[PDB]
Amino acid sequence: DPVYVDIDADSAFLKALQRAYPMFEVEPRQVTPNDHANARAFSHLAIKLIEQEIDPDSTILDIGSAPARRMMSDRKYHCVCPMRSAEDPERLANYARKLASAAGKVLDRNISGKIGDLQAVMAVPDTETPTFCLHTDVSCRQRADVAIYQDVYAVHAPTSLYHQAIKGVRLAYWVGFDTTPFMYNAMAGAYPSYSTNWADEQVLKAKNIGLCSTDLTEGRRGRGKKLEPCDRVLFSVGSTLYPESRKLLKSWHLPSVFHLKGKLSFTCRCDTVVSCEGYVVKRITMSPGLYGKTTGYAVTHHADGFLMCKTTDTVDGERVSFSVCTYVPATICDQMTGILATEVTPEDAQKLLVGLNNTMKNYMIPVVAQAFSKWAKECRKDMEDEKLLGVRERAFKKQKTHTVYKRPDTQSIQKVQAEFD
Amino acid sequence: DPVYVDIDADSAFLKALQRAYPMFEVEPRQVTPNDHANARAFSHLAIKLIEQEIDPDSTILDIGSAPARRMMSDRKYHCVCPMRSAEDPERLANYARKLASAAGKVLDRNISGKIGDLQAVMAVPDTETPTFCLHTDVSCRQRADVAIYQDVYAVHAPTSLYHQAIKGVRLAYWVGFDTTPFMYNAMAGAYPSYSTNWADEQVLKAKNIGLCSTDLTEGRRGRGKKLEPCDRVLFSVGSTLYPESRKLLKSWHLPSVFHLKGKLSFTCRCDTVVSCEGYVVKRITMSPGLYGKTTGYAVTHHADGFLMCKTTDTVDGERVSFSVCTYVPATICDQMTGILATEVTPEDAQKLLVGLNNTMKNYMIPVVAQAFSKWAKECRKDMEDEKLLGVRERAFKKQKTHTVYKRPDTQSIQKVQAEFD
Amino acid sequence: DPVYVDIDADSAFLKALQRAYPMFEVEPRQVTPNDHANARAFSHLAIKLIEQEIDPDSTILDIGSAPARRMMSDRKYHCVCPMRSAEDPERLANYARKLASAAGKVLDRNISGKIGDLQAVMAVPDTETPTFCLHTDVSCRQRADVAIYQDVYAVHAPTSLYHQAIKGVRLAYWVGFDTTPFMYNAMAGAYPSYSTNWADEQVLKAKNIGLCSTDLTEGRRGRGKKLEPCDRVLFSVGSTLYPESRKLLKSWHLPSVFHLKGKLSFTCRCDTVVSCEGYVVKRITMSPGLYGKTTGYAVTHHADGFLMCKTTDTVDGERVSFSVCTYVPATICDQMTGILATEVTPEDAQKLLVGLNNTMKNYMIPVVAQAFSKWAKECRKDMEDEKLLGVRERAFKKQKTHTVYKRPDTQSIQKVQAEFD
Ligand SMILES: Nc1ncnc2c1ncn2[C@H]1[C@H](O)[C@H](O)[C@@H](CCO)[C@H]1F
Ligand SMILES: Nc1ncnc2c1ncn2[C@H]1[C@H](O)[C@H](O)[C@@H](CCO)[C@H]1F
Ligand SMILES: Nc1ncnc2c1ncn2[C@H]1[C@H](O)[C@H](O)[C@@H](CCO)[C@H]1F
Ligand SMILES: [Zn+2]
Ligand SMILES: [Zn+2]
Ligand SMILES: [Zn+2]
Repeated sequence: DPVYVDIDADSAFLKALQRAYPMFEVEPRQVTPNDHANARAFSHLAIKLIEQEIDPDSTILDIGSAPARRMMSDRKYHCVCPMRSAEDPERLANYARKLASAAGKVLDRNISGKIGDLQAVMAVPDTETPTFCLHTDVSCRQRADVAIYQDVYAVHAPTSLYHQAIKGVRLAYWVGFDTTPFMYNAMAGAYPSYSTNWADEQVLKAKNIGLCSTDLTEGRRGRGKKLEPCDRVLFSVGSTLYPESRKLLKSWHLPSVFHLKGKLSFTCRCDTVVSCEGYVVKRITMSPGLYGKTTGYAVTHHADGFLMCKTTDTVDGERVSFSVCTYVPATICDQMTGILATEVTPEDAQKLLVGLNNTMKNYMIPVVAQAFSKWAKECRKDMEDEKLLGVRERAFKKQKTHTVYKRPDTQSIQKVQAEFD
Repeated sequence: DPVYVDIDADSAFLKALQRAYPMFEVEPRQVTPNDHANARAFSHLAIKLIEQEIDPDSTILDIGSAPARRMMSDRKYHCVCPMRSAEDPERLANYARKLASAAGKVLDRNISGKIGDLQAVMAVPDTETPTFCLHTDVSCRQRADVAIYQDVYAVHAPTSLYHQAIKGVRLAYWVGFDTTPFMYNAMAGAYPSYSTNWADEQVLKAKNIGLCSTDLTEGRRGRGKKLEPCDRVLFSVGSTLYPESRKLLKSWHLPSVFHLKGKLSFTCRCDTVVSCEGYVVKRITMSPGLYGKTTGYAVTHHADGFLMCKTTDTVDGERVSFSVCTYVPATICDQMTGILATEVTPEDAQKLLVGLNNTMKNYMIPVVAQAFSKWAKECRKDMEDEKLLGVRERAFKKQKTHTVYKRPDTQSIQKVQAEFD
Repeated sequence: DPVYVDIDADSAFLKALQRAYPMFEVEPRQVTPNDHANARAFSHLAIKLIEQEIDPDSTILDIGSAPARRMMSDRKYHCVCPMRSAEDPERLANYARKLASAAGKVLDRNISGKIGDLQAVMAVPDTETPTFCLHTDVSCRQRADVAIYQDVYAVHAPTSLYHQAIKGVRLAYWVGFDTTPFMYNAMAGAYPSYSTNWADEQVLKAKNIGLCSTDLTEGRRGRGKKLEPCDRVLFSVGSTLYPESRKLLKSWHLPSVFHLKGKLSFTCRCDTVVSCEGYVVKRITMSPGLYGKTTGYAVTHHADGFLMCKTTDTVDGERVSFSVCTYVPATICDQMTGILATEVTPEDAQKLLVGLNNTMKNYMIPVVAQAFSKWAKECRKDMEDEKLLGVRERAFKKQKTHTVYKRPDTQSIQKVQAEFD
């Protein structure tokens, strides 16, 4: 009955897992000293929840899979395993090793069939076996009714979803990182509960962000003028590095209702079912035919505080300014309500935050204090420039905005595309 | 005997549930981590109350129903299920699945008849079966005596009620959100006990309201003049989005006595039986014949504090002012009586509110403090401009009103339409 | 033996109920969450007292009755049920259903006779059956000796009483609200122990009275001169609305002795037997013949404090002043004796009242404090303008009066009509 996860006994993330999954029993059982082990415990319970809420005796597609994970299970998967990354060959060899190491020791599974299918694929590399193939997502012809995505970021969501819509798939799941920081178009950020930092390529030589490296210098006295976000972004999960693109990340921020109308037509809905400090599980349902109208709005609910603030740093010796975003626990946000009524200095806020705090990591405190200090001043400036009801005075002047703060129990709303052809 | 609801064990809404339903035993039994789970516990007890106060062996219509909810019951429903929203095909598929999954396992119900009726409707899509149809509310011809509305907002109340009265229906129920904030014509608002925020479309790019998103900017130096509420409004319940219209929302704020006089004539009454921090249950009775006179007044009783105040914000860079409304618990209102005798500053009120408060959510405190501070000053200004009894001095000057505060144990009264033809 | 009433266990009105009815033992038994449930508990024991003090084997008329209340009793009633209100058909339908639901289950009653009488009335709608009719109070010809009025406000008392005087009735009862506030000609008022507020029609758009609604505004720079009470008044009991007229309310404030002399002559007396914070029971005795002389004075005894004060408010943007009346508990009045010796400001009075107070509802405190502060100043002004014994100095000047305060153990006396022809 209890589910064993690879976390230390006295870890504060266990209660977060409890609140996120209040239908399983969780017990810590540490084996290896993995430095990014919190993500595995979430993706570990996510698949169990999906299987516990899916109908039995159904065929399940798997886009970009590792077949060793789906070998000791009891459902009929079909693994789509192309060779496009440098880390695939050892995955295939590992699958082969564990297939050979249980030839007759385990018989409750379909090991013999899997071995035969793998040998058939090795023989002719164009066959479509029940449980394995060497195609991409838009070329596999194995018909099914369920599709699952796990840490898949390099596919374009509309085209991918449309290419399983025409194959009898009526339900899809997507587990991954929150897409919200890239809808706000920030330059760098962190997911401090999973030891993950991401940064744009043009700020890799900064000084005081979570992913950078600089040098010592004395200061020289010897065109650009445009410092704006670009497509290429670098992710660091623990010590593992992943390059990503902004367009494909943004393409998965789907509205509540949309239409896929090419040759065959479908009406699709997107809902968020599980959310934990950066990880989200999204369920998508599809049905043929053009049903009612679409608005084009995407909504995000905030259970914790979300901050995005301006900061000044030194990149390769040159002083510049750009935006950084982060997550803040709800308890600290609730306990900071009284102080933010007045105007406070960044160092006083820093001392107060250190006094209250460990609940949050210490390397993010100095920027949170500055964001709070700048927010409290803009609130006061808004309060002292009262206007009249229902009238605008006008060319009209615009004001400064250096902080965006989303408190818990609030919602963000953005305009996106809803008509895909 | 105890009713099991999907809420956490230590939830403060439980005692409010008892205060609202003092005829059932309530026990918390958490299953899923739903972020808007408080609505289900209210709509869950409401149906039991309706059934426990309705005569047995009666046929019940259901406008805009989900047949899966009324499958394991023991009363004769008739579900009107048109296909007008994108989420209807999944409801029909789920109904089919739960009908097929209990073919012979359960026999206490009318499962065989329901399956046969569904197959008959699938055969000819114009039939009128005892328990199911594919018609609109004004086109179904199944005669009955009771009608129920659940979270129905897109119908015009007089026409819908008139098309139900000519079919033998003498009693109707309506469960939903309070219509009072739209009678005051507010711009945005919240229902903080159910994690719901609503806003007008023209203020979606604000900064500090509960449903908005903005950007960072420096400030540019580069017609409108009319900022007034419009028809289209957006609702967010947890993370689910609903577009609504102001006219159809206001159409359900019915007076105590009204007349429906077309070809046949009816006299109708409207009464409120259950109210809980935003949810209301309304009972409507109808009788043939034009009986006595009508006044045209609608009355709302306040068990908790209601506030509507002016505020200044920045929308898309431009500084503007508009009105926001909210609900306040009764205990805080009672404990703030002494302080409001004198003139107080917003920050002192903020600190006092933080000291007393969690009972209320923290993101609404700063606007409540400002509303209280502005109300206390207008009271003092009224006290120092004493007039004479029974005489008006006159063109007459109007005064400023920036806050409307309805304390508990008070009533609001509005003028509405009472003659419908 | 115990009388079960629908109130919460820990309610302060219970001890007042015992103080008012020290011949019954009362136990609270909550079933429904009625928001105006206190008046039902008073009207419930009122009928018990009336029946326990009336001779057995007597016929009782019932003016404007609901026959469902008098169905499971053991005395011979005769219900006068005209069809003048929009809520009467539902009462008749409920009576029919309750008669049909006990055809043979209960036989201790006269159910068969009642059913037969109802069927006979439905057959010919001019018959006069022992227990039912479709006439008014001045058209029923069923002779009796006792009449009862319950929450009847739309009849003119002299004509009504005369039309049962000529029919052998020698004793009548009247249960309802206190008529005293309308003899003082106030503009608005409250009955805070029963969650009831009433207002004149010309002040429905005020701001801080208990029954009003206003809007937000900025203030414009753009005949009347007469703001006086009018006939039409609106009552709100919980959330139920009732319109009444001032004349018919005042007509029930009867003197201690009066004469009804038309064709036959009668001498009548009026006495108050039960009084509780706004609800009164009046007993009227009638006798043939013109007996001794009349004075024409009506007296009211105050067991609690009664206040009437001037106040300044804003109606539809215009600043005006008018009078408001209310009831105050005796304990607070007794504990305020020491403070009122000197001249006090409204702020100090408000703070003291909050300190002593919950015993009284918080929304009425600010006007009570102002009334006390204004009364204390007029007392001192009277004290410092001493006159000579038995001499008036005179045209004579009039002084200001802004507060009327009737302390407990005092009596009000008014001049009314006593000769009715
Ligand atoms: N067009 C594609 N169709 C299917 N799978 C694809 C595609 N491109 C890359 N992949 C896989 C890669 O081989 C990685 O292994 C997987 C990363 C998840 O862990 C996944 F991204
Ligand atoms: N004119 C209509 N007559 C009957 N039902 C209608 C109508 N319009 C929409 N609906 C239904 C929709 O299909 C949604 O499912 C229901 C929402 C409640 O949950 C309900 F609104
Ligand atoms: N002239 C009348 N003679 C007798 N009854 C009358 C008369 N006018 C109205 N009524 C009744 C109405 O029908 C309401 O039901 C009753 C309200 C008390 O609850 C009562 F007011
Ligand atoms: Zn394949
Ligand atoms: Zn139908
Ligand atoms: Zn009669």
